Order: sequence, then structure tokens, then C-alpha cells
Amino acid sequence: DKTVLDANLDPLKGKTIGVIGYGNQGRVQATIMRENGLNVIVGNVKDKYYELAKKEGFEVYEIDEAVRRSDVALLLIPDEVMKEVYEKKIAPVLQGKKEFVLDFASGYNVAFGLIRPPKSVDTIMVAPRMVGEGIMDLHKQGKGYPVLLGVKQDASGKAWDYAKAIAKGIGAIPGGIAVISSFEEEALLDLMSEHTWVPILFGAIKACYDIAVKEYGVSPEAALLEFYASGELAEIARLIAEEGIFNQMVHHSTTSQYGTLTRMFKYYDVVRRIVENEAKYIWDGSFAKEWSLEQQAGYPVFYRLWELATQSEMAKAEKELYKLLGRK
Amino acid sequence: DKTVLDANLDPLKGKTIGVIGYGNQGRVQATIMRENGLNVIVGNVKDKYYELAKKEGFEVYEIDEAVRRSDVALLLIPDEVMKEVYEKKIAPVLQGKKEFVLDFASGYNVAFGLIRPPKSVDTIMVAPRMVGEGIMDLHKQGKGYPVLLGVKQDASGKAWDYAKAIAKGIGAIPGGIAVISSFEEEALLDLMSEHTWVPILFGAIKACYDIAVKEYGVSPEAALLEFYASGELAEIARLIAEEGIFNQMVHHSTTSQYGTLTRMFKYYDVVRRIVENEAKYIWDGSFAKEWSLEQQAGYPVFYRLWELATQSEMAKAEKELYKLLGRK
Amino acid sequence: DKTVLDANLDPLKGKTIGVIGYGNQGRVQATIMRENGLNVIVGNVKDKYYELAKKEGFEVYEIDEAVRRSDVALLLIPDEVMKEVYEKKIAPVLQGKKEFVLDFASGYNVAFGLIRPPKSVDTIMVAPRMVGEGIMDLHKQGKGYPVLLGVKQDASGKAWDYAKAIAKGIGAIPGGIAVISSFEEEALLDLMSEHTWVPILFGAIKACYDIAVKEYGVSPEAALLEFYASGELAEIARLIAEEGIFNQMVHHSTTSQYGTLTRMFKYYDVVRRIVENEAKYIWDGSFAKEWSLEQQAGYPVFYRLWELATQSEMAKAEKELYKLLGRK
Amino acid sequence: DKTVLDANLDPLKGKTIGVIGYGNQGRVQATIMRENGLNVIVGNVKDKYYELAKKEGFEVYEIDEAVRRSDVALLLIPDEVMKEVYEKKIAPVLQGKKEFVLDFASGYNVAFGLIRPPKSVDTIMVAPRMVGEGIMDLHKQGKGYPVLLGVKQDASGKAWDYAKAIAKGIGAIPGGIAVISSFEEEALLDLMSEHTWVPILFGAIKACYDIAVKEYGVSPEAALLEFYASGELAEIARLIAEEGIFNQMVHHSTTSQYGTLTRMFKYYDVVRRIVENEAKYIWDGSFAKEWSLEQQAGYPVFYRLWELATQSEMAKAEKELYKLLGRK
Ligand SMILES: NC(=O)C1=CN([C@@H]2O[C@H](COP(=O)(O)OP(=O)(O)OC[C@H]3O[C@@H](n4cnc5c(N)ncnc54)[C@H](O)[C@@H]3O)[C@@H](O)[C@H]2O)C=CC1
Ligand SMILES: NC(=O)C1=CN([C@@H]2O[C@H](COP(=O)(O)OP(=O)(O)OC[C@H]3O[C@@H](n4cnc5c(N)ncnc54)[C@H](O)[C@@H]3O)[C@@H](O)[C@H]2O)C=CC1
Ligand SMILES: NC(=O)C1=CN([C@@H]2O[C@H](COP(=O)(O)OP(=O)(O)OC[C@H]3O[C@@H](n4cnc5c(N)ncnc54)[C@H](O)[C@@H]3O)[C@@H](O)[C@H]2O)C=CC1
Ligand SMILES: NC(=O)C1=CN([C@@H]2O[C@H](COP(=O)(O)OP(=O)(O)OC[C@H]3O[C@@H](n4cnc5c(N)ncnc54)[C@H](O)[C@@H]3O)[C@@H](O)[C@H]2O)C=CC1
Ligand SMILES: O=C(O)C1(C(=O)O)CC1
Ligand SMILES: O=C(O)C1(C(=O)O)CC1
Ligand SMILES: O=C(O)C1(C(=O)O)CC1
Ligand SMILES: O=C(O)C1(C(=O)O)CC1
Ligand SMILES: [Mg+2]
Ligand SMILES: [Mg+2]
Ligand SMILES: [Mg+2]
Ligand SMILES: [Mg+2]
Ligand SMILES: [Mg+2]
Ligand SMILES: [Mg+2]
Ligand SMILES: [Mg+2]
Ligand SMILES: [Mg+2]
Repeated sequence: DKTVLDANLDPLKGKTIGVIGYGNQGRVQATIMRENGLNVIVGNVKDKYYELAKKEGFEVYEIDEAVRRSDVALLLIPDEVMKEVYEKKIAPVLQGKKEFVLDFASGYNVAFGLIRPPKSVDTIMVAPRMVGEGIMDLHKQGKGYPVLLGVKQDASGKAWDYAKAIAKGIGAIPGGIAVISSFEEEALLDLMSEHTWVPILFGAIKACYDIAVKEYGVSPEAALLEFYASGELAEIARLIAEEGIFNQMVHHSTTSQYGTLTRMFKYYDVVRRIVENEAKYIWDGSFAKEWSLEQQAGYPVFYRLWELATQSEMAKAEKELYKLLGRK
Repeated sequence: DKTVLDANLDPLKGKTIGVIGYGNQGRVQATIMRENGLNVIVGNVKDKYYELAKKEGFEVYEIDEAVRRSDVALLLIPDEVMKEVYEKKIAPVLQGKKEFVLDFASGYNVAFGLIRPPKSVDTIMVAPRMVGEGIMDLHKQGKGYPVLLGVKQDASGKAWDYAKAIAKGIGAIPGGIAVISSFEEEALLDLMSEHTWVPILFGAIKACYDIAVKEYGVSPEAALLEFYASGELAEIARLIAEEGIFNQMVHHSTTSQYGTLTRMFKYYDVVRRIVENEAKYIWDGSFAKEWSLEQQAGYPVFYRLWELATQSEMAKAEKELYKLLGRK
Repeated sequence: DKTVLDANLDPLKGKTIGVIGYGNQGRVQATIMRENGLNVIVGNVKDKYYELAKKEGFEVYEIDEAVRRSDVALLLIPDEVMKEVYEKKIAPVLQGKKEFVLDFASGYNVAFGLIRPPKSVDTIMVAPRMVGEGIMDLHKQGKGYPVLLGVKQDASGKAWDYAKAIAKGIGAIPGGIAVISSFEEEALLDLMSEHTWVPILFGAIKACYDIAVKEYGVSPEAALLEFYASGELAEIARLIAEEGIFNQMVHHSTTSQYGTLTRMFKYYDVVRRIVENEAKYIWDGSFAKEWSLEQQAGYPVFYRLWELATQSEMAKAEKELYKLLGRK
Repeated sequence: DKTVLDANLDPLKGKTIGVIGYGNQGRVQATIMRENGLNVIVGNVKDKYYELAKKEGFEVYEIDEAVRRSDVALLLIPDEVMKEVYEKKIAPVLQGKKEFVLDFASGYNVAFGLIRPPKSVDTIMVAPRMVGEGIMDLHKQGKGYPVLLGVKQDASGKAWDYAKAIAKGIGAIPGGIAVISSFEEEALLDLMSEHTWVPILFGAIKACYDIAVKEYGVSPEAALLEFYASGELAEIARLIAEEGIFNQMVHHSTTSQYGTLTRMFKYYDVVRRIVENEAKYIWDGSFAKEWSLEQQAGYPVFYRLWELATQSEMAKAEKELYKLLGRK
């Protein structure tokens, strides 16, 4: 199938590599690669992270100076401002090149056309799915992790070879796997989660609390303990990742199984409709517009919602309680 | 407030205690109490668990023989068959008593009237919220855990004193806390979760998979990795339990925060309606009827759904994949 | 294709066979097989049918005694009570075996999990589609008939070989055919008919009668003669089975063809919706629950409907008329 | 209650005050305060208003120069551009301070997060409800007026003391009153009016005119005279402010009272729904976004609507008429 369990490391040996940033990924992937036998450099904004990077023994020039020396570059930085940074300080230099290769962690800014490098640059993606600390939590075990790979532009007939070369250049395969997928799929997926089941889950919990309290005379403490103040969800998620989502429920009671299955097959259509709506909203590029404008206005809605959420009853009760249990 | 952080241990010292069962709770609570300085006994069906109980040094008679010797009894056994067991082998003996006390882990069978002991028995509840192994995972740390307490019938003016006595008799407070609550609240809560956000979550995930695959040319492996085959959810749940549900999201990107909050406040009404419907269905006693009948018929629906779920596309793909990653 | 026109008879020669029942199928299939050169026995409730079976020269022990002697067993008895009979008088004995094979006529009780034999028994189906008398009405002609075959559990790598062996052991192929199909498909099909076009047909006839009488001043006799008191439908059905459903209509008038076709293509969506609803109701296992409970209550609805139907106007008129025509 | 009828003047005596602007409020409040015995200064854009300010005897430096000298600052300028002005010319200087206090007239830019001063500055509000000329029209009478007060950030445990100090520093209490209220309430209120009853009123008048003319053959002049070209509304509003909204209607005829009351209680739900929608739209921060973007695009909609309104029939007729009556 489309999977790839291991591959070569030929094109990247002999070349210099440009790593932009020393955050979560940047540090991890960079240290890994240095330890994989390659000549690498770092580009960073001269601040605390720069202190830490030069600490760990990585020569760090300015961004553009690291792009002049390298024939490859990894832009391991945020998604909300990368546009301007690329426009001012990277595009000029890049125009001062002929054979180059650029790789990202996310496909947001490219899938939607906010960044359109020239045709003289092979354009690719390599994206994992962790938060970043799990990857050292796996590397010290000598394991490997899974990732997604994509190619946007090939001007060398070699983008895929560089793709798998990089893949092995970060310690994913062998030990994990590597999937090949467009920039578009990656963005679509990373967003669907952030728009569909996470917020639905949270709203459902909030509603259960509000209902139980204001309509059957229950104490906030008990509600919080049942719903999320207990680590039940965490163990469930672990068992899911280990055994399987359904096989997991065998460790539950028959009553729970019955209710859960019935209600699942009873509400599948509604959420399906919702997911359709949101995925369509995304595929078209509307959400990117919405978000970019909300940046350009001053983040008002962001502000007001962050306020409302924290000034809700549930949050205050959680505050009192977490205080009681010593939890910070 | 209604909370209780510590209390006495007076009524239970000098009396014998009857522990019915040696499963997860039974073993844990029983060993704890023995180690808390009390004279205890065990009643069990003579099978593997009986071997393990007599192994760990607990004299174990027959059930009814343990109820004749004890003035207290803890029925630490399932919720689906306990009815018959109480009718045949416990009610007679109990009628052969005057001052007795009975406590449960769950309020299902009592809140709905499937078990109505005489008026010569103080009736109570003590219910934690773990799965059971976390409690030793906390006891070896000398900590304490939270629980719920309830009283159904008082024929001694002392049910609450026995309640807190038991509470401390199992190593919850001091170290955790103890909430007081009817049998009804406990059942309502344990069920709302099993009917509202768990199945909704699962259906949403399933729908995201189905959509992404059958409508945007996406490979199954990537979908599974993004949604649940990765341990993302587990870390999120842990951070929730530690910091707070909302404060958790600070460790995410602004884009995720924005989308999540907007969509949460956008879909809150729908799930609210759903939760209303289900909670009402429960408060009335309809679900208990449904479930009892489904038992009396031969568990057909249970069977067919357990089949359909496992014969779905997502499950088969998860099978192939988990095999690849070595996960059992 | 999946069809099978003939096969072997090897595994069943040398073994003893257990036939449970001497009703329509039991007698027919048993006599056929005896005449096909096999050593067979019979198990039956000692009543009139037992008299008839021992009459026709089949040694008949008790049920369980016939299962102890046989390595195969055919449960040729009803679907509504077979559960208890299997639980009490068959499951014990079967537990007293290692290599066994069990076959049914219908898949109701198995497809829905009301009967779950051990894993040490190959489980199969062989189901024809007649009412039973047509099969002798074909055997004396040396023909063969069609059937469905299914396998639920294979503990021998041989369930299919036994399947076709049995198939030929009853005189179906060669002469007819044999289709392979799950238990589930068989039940689904046998029920869809009993829920979709039969009752719709009957209700349509009833409605035509009621309308014609109470709204255009027509005589009951004429209505009954036109609709069903005449053998028109029978000849139509015969021609359907012989030539084909559509090619049949050539023997009609052009007017009939035109009206029929137009109205058929005009009402196809409605009945489609209905059929969807009912098939879904079945696939899930709800109907089995409904029916089992209606048994457990005392067949009240059954009773009241059997009353209403017979106390309707159409039935009384049919009574008077059939009396006139000498029809019993 | 929350009201405050008079308070102290202690913290502001000995300190210098920074007044930004010399418009309606700026001039009024500044002259008042100077006349209340305080050392004050002015910051202004060097234009006509600057001429007038230096005319009236207020030393006026540049904006930032007035913020360097003052330990307090009052930003008495518009709400639509204040953002940039604060970003460029005020934030730097303010960063060059430790103990500072800032007060506004409106809470728009702060309630929605368009301006977030540091935590080393106590942030407050003092907002009246006039248009500004009424305040001298009251001061020469030695009266006092009502205002709203708010505190956004306290880094001194003294924000409220400065609040009431300022309050008395402008001649409101004693003589009027002072209410305490968040920035949020002030903005919400100032906007609800501008979105709910003003535009509804205007649309109702417009519709009455259009209807009367185009459907019962009436002359424009009469319609205009009845509806608003007469000063009826003004006298009604005055009586409202004086006596009370309802007690006002006693000076009317019984017929008017009856019709008005009935129709009021008959249409209360509709407008309630409308008001809910708009208030919700505001609380969330959507309107601020809308307005900021409409600025960033070039005020197109503003333009087109200002055109349509003036090119309507009613406006032209009003033009002809007001000309007739000599009204400019
Ligand atoms: N939890 C996470 O942060 C994960 C990030 N990703 C993706 O990788 C990218 C981020 O990777 P990380 O660096 O590990 O996360 P991060 O949030 O720590 O990235 C911050 C980095 O960007 C640099 N930076 C910040 N502001 C800058 C500015 N104004 N100008 C120039 N440089 C600036 C900083 O040097 C810093 O190293 C994102 O695009 C994301 O889609 C993928 C998986 C998880
Ligand atoms: N994950 C869990 O199992 C938790 C259980 N509870 C509640 O506690 C009760 C169950 O406690 P556990 O024993 O720890 O769970 P369990 O599922 O391990 O219960 C098995 C025990 O029940 C006894 N038993 C089982 N079948 C029996 C039968 N036919 N006849 C006589 N005795 C039989 C056995 O002695 C066995 O030890 C339930 O009511 C549940 O509501 C509360 C929190 C979590
Ligand atoms: N003729 C029909 O109505 C059709 C029957 N089938 C299927 O075959 C099976 C029945 O086969 P048949 O015997 O030919 O129909 P049947 O209605 O004549 O069944 C009566 C047989 O069941 C046995 N029996 C009845 N009550 C019993 C009891 N309380 N305890 C023990 N044994 C009892 C008797 O030995 C009797 O011979 C059904 O499951 C049906 O799904 C399939 C095609 C047509
Ligand atoms: N009738 C009104 O306009 C009232 C105003 N308010 C609130 O008070 C504030 C306005 O108060 P006023 O000064 O009396 O109204 P205003 O409209 O006369 O304010 C204009 C002032 O802002 C200065 N200014 C204008 N454009 C500038 C620019 N590009 N750069 C720097 N400075 C500029 C001018 O020097 C002028 O003094 C607003 O925030 C409003 O919410 C409250 C009650 C009524
Ligand atoms: O909600 C609960 O605590 C569970 C139960 O079976 O009672 C584990 C699912
Ligand atoms: O910000 C992202 O990209 C997250 C993801 O879905 O992987 C953490 C939320
Ligand atoms: O209904 C009838 O009798 C038919 C006719 O053509 O008249 C044969 C169909
Ligand atoms: O509309 C009018 O002129 C009023 C009347 O009573 O006629 C005063 C209200
Ligand atoms: Mg994301
Ligand atoms: Mg993600
Ligand atoms: Mg439960
Ligand atoms: Mg629970
Ligand atoms: Mg049938
Ligand atoms: Mg049939
Ligand atoms: Mg305003
Ligand atoms: Mg106003």
C-alpha cells in the first residue's frame, strides 16, 4: 500500500540543511538529525530560544544567512504570521537561488495559497501528529513514530526522494511509519478535529453540568467529579490507543455498552450533517479568510470568548475544587 | 459546604463486617479496611476469585453465612443480576435480623425499586468514580480519593455516622474528599455520561473517518492517525484533569483555540436538547425497563450491534494498522 | 458464480445422523435421506407425529438419546420455543461431545444470538423456500429443488464440505440448485416478505372493497368476485413463476399493461421508503425483541387482531358467498 | 445602594493631570477641573482646536509630552482611530512609566481588547450621558450631573479612590450622581440604543409616510406635519424626562392612551426578540469586527446608505417644506 516503512538517506548527505526555529519540533528534529550524521544549521529570532539553541551547540546565524548557506530549509515556526516573515526576509534570498527545497510542518499557509514560492524550488511536507514531547519519549526508547508526507512542487524529479530522505533524517522510520498525502489532506484533517468532536465534547460536558445542577438539584462537586474532574477519560483514551476503540469497552459493564451503542447509532446522522457542513466550509477556503480577518481586526471575538468561558459557573466551581485537591 | 474532609471511625470498631465479593473494589476496599484495623469477612461464589481471596488470607464462608455473622454488609457485585441473588439467598437471612446496615457501590437497583429491604435496616451508599486500580495506585502513595455517599433508609438515627465511618474505613478521607448525595443522583450521573458525550464522541469520530474517506480522496491510515490512533486525546485528558478544561487549551495554537471556541458556542443548544431528552428518559425509570427486558429476551440487540460495530470499515482498517505498529 | 449444481457425498457416509422432528420437512428430508443410503435416526416428542414416524419405520429414541448416538443433528422444529428446548435438553448432551455438527432450516434464533452453541461444533444452515409438499411433488418426478446454505462456525475446516454433503443428502442437487448465504440473509429475506408486500397487498384489497362499497353503491358479491374470490391471482402467479414477471403481462390487454406500468413507476418511491424502514428495523434485532416479549406477555395483540380481522365486513360477506359456492 | 452622591478629592491634589483633546468634553471637563483647583495640562493635534485651547489659557504641549509630565491621563478623543494613535505615540511613553492612571469616556476600545495597557497602570472609566453642551447648561446653574464609573485594572489598590476623585474633579457630584459599572455595561448600553429603538422608530416613521401616501391618496405635507415635522415628539420627550414615561400620557386623550397601551402590550414580544438578537451580537464582539473591517475597506456601505436615505422621497419633500417654513 501507500505506506513506507524505511527508505534511503542519500540526497541529504553532502548538503547543508537550514533549520528555522528551535521550539518544540525544531529542537527535537534538529538534535535528532545532527545525531543522524548530517551538517545542519539553525536560524532563529535572537531571544531566549536562541540562548537555548546556542547553548545546545548549534551555530545560529540570522534567518536569511542560514538560507544562503543551505540548499534545504525547514520552516519550523507558527502558521499565523509566517506569511509576512516569508515575504520580507526569505523570499528575496530565495530568489537568489536556483536549486532549493522547502519543507513545512503544516499545510495551512500553502494549501490556501498564502505562500507561493517560485517554480525553482521543490516544495514538500513532513508532518507528525504528536505535540512533540512524546517524540523524545519515544526516541530514548529507540522507537520510531508516524508522519505524513506531501509534495506540492517538483522541479527536480526528486521531491519524493528528498521526502523519504528527510523522513529518515528525523528518526521516524524505521520504528514508525510514513504516509504520503497532499498538503490539503493534512490541513483538512488537522482542522476537522479542531472544529468537530473536541468542541462538541466540551459543549456536551458543559450542558450536562448545567442541566444536572439547574434542573435536578445536584451539587457542583459531584457533577465535576463524574464528568471530567476524574481521570476516567484519560484511561479510556489510553485503552483506545492500545487495544482499539470498541474492543476497549469490554472492560466496562454491559449496561454501559448497551446504552453507549444504542445512543451512538441513534445520533450518528446529526453529527454527520455537522461534519459535512464544516468540512465543506474548509475545503473552500472560507475559514482561512475568517481567521486572517479576525487577526487583522484585533482579536476581539477571541478576547470576548476567552472571557465568557472563564467567567462561567463551571469554571469557578472547578477553581474552588482544584484548589481543595491541591491541584494547581 | 456539603463536603467532608475527615470524620470518625467509632461505630465500626467492635462490630463484624460482611464483604460480598472479591473483584476489583471488593479486594481493594477489603484489604484496605483489614489494614485499617477492623474485623472483616468475605462472601463469594466459590470460583477463581474465591481461590484468590482465600489466598490473600481472608476467611470466606458462603454468602448467607457471612451475613449471619456480620451486622453490616457490603454488596460489591454486579448490577444486572444482583436482584435474583438478593431475593433467594440474602432476603431470608436478612429477615432473620433486627439491626443491620447495607451499603452499595451503585444506586441503580435501589433508586428504581428493584430492591426494597425492610425498614429494620439502615440503607446507604458509598461510591467512588475510578475504575479501581487507580485507588491502589493512590494508596501506596498514602493519598486519599473522592467518593459519593447516600442514605436511603435510617432506622437508627445513625446512618450518616456509619456512612462517614465506612468512608474512613476504606482510605478515602483524609487524603481525598467525600460528598453526600442520594442514590438517585449517583445513578443519574453514572448514566448520563454513558448516554451523552461518550457515544456522541464516538459517532463523531466515525463520521469524520467515513466522510474524509468517501468524499475527499483520503487514505484510511492518515485518518486513523489523526483522529484516535494517536495518543493525543490521552494527553489532552490528563492536562484537563491537572490544570482545568479551558486553561488546558493555552498549550495549543491560537487557530485551534479560535475554531474550538466558536464551534462550541455554536452547537451548544443541540446537545443540550439531546441531554434533556436522555436525562428525562432516565429520571422516569424507562431505561431500567428497557434494559431489564433486553436481558429477559436474550440480548439480541446487544449481539447485533456488537457485530455491526466490529464489521465496520474503520474497525478492519484499525486492525490492519495496529498489527503494523505491533500493538496487540 | 456462487451457485452449486452438484457435489460429493463423502463425509456423511459412515456417520450417524440425528433428525429432530417428523413434521413437514423432517419426514420429507428424512425419508429422502434414508432412501439416499445413510444411517439415520429420529428424535421426537412422543405424540401423534411419533406414532406416524415409528409407523413409517424410523427408530425414534428421546431427543437427547438421538443426539448422543449421532455426530450430526438437524433441528427441524419451530422457531418460537426452540430456545428453551435447546437450553434444557440439548445443551447438556452437546457439552458431552467434542466433534459435532448442527444444521437448521431457519436462521432466526441464531442470527440474533438466542442460541450460541460452543466453538466445538460446526454450525450451518440448509433452507429451502417451499412449504414442503411441493418437494415430494417434485421428488416423485426425479427432479431437484433449490435451497440456501450457510455456515456460522467452522471448527473442522470442513463445514462447507458437510454443507454440500447434506445438500445432496436431501435430493436437491442434482436437479435443482444450491446457494450459499449467511444465516442473516436468510432471516432478513424470510421476514421482508412477511412484512412488506404480503400485508400491503392484503390491505390494498381490503381498502378497494371498503371504498367500492361505501362510496359508489356496489354489491359486496361483485367486489369479492373481482378482487380475490376468483382464481385470477393464482393463474397470474403461475405464469410469473413460469415465464417471468413482465413477459407474463403479454397475455393481458394493452389497457391493463399501460395502467399497470404507469402506476408501478408512479408509486415505486413510497413502497421503497416503507421497505427501507422495515429492513432497518430487522437488521438491528428490534423485531425479535418485540416478538419475544409478545410471547412473554400472553399473545394479547395477536388475539385482538385475529378477532378484528375475522369480524370485519369483508370476512362475513366472504363467508356467506363461499357458502353459496359450496366452497368449505 | 451602588449610588454615590459625593466623595473626596484627595489623591488628585498634588499631582499633574493630562488632558488629551479640547473638543466637547475635553474643553468642558478641563475648564471645570481647572476651576476646581488642580494643576492640569492639555495635549492636542495642532489645529483649530489647538488655537482655541491656547486661546482659553491652557498650556498645550504635544500629546506624548503631556503624558511624560502627568501621572494621570484622560483620552478624550474618538473611538474609531484611537487605536493607532495609542500604538504609535502613547504606548512607548507609557512604557516609560511605572505608576500611571488612564481614564476614558467610552469603553468600546477596551471592552473588546483593541487596547491593552500594561499591568503597571490603573485603568478606569468615567462616562456621562449628555451630548456635552447640557453640562455647561447645568454648571452655570451650580447643579451636578450623572455619570458612570468603571475600573478595568487596579495596580494600586486605589483605582476606585481615583475614580471618585476624578468624578468630583469634573463637577458631577455633588449635584448629580455617580454610578459604578464595568466598561462592558457602558458599551453594551451605548450600542443597544443605537441599534434598537432609534432605527426602529425611524423606519416606522418612514413606513407610515410611504403607506399613507401610496395607498390612501394623502398629501406629503400633511404626513410630514403629523409625524415629525411638528415638535410634538420634543415636548413628549421633555415631559418624559420630567414626570415619567407613563405619567406623561395623562396629558393626552383617553383614546390615545387606550390605543397606545393596547398596541404596546401587543407588540412587546417581537421587539424583545430583536433586542435579544442584537445584544447577543454585541456581547460576543462581532459588531466591533464588522465596523473595523468596514473602516479597513473604504466605508463603501456607509456611503451608499447615506446616499439612499437622502435620495428618498420623504427627504426631498422635507426639503421643499422646510424651505417653505424658513427652516434652514
Ligand atoms: N504543539 C505544537 O506546537 C506542534 C506544532 N506543529 C506545527 O509546527 C509548527 C510549529 O512548530 P514549533 O516551533 O515546535 O511550535 P512553537 O509554537 O514553539 O513555534 C515557535 C517558534 O517560532 C519562532 N518565532 C516565534 N515568533 C516569531 C517571530 N515573530 N518571528 C520569527 N520567529 C518567531 C520562535 O523562534 C520559536 O522557535 C506549526 O506550524 C505547527 O503547525 C505540529 C505539531 C504540534
Ligand atoms: N470498573 C468496575 O468494575 C467498577 C464497579 N463499580 C460498581 O461495583 C460493583 C461491581 O464491583 P466489582 O466486583 O469490583 O466489579 P466486577 O465486574 O469485577 O464484579 C465481579 C464480582 O462479582 C461476584 N459475582 C459475579 N457474578 C456472580 C454471580 N452470578 N453470583 C454471585 N456472585 C457473583 C463475584 O464474586 C465477582 O468477584 C458494580 O455494581 C458497579 O456499579 C463502580 C466503579 C467501577
Ligand atoms: N411448512 C412450513 O411452514 C415451513 C417450515 N420451515 C422451517 O422448518 C422448521 C419447522 O419444520 P416443520 O417440522 O416441517 O414445520 P412444523 O410446524 O410441522 O413443526 C412441527 C414439528 O416440530 C416438533 N415439535 C413441535 N412442538 C414441539 C415441542 N414442544 N417440543 C418438541 N418438539 C416439538 C414436532 O416433532 C413436529 O414434528 C421451522 O423452523 C421453519 O422455519 C421452512 C419452510 C416452510
Ligand atoms: N457628542 C459626542 O461626541 C460625545 C462623545 N463621547 C465619548 O468621548 C469621546 C469623544 O469626546 P469629544 O472630544 O467631546 O468628541 P469629538 O468628536 O469632538 O473628539 C474630537 C477630538 O479628538 C482630536 N482628534 C481628532 N482627530 C484626531 C487625530 N487623527 N489624531 C489625534 N487627535 C485627533 C481632536 O483634537 C478633538 O479634540 C468618544 O470616545 C465618545 O465615546 C461621550 C458622550 C458624547
Ligand atoms: O461511568 C462509569 O463509572 C462506568 C460504569 O460501568 O459504571 C465505567 C463506565
Ligand atoms: O494546533 C494543532 O495543530 C493541534 C493538532 O490538531 O494537532 C494541536 C491542536
Ligand atoms: O382484470 C382483468 O380481468 C383483465 C382485463 O384485461 O380485463 C385481465 C386483466
Ligand atoms: O396625536 C395627537 O395629536 C394627540 C391626540 O390626542 O389627538 C395628542 C395625542
Ligand atoms: Mg492544528
Ligand atoms: Mg491534530
Ligand atoms: Mg456505569
Ligand atoms: Mg462513571
Ligand atoms: Mg417465515
Ligand atoms: Mg419465505
Ligand atoms: Mg455611541
Ligand atoms: Mg448614548
